[PDB]
Amino acid sequence: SHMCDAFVGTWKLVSSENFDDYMKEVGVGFATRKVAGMAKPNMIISVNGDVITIKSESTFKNTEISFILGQEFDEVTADDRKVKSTITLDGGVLVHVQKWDGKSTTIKRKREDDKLVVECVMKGVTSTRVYERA
Ligand SMILES: O=C(O)CCn1nnc(-c2cc(Cl)cc(Cl)c2)n1
Repeated sequence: SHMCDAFVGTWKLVSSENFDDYMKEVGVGFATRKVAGMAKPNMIISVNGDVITIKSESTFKNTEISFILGQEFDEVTADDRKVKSTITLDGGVLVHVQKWDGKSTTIKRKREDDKLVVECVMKGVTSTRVYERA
């Protein structure tokens, strides 16, 4: 109850740093990187009971995940990886781990001031994506 209150809402991407390099490290191909990197998605976060839903709506590829914290699920990513995901809350940060093909990437979502800051890590490469309220 009230676990993700400050995440709930509709958010719009306003800045990105190092996302191309993050995608390269993940293994995303050229054409997907170029088109995906243009997108300015809206991220829509909602909670109903124990179920959290995160939607991403963009000109590249709409996605939607629903999950319970700590409970692994199947996810098809925007770049079409078939991953096994687990999302937990760690000290007020949503921590999303994706596993596929013996690889792993972690996406952290945090509230900072009036922004939602998304940090994506693959090995030594980090990308920071900043969202504001839509
Ligand atoms: O939500 C955000 O801004 C960042 C979290 N995030 N959402 N989508 C992706 C993504 C998309 C593509 Cl096409 C490739 C790869 Cl490796 C990751 N990462």
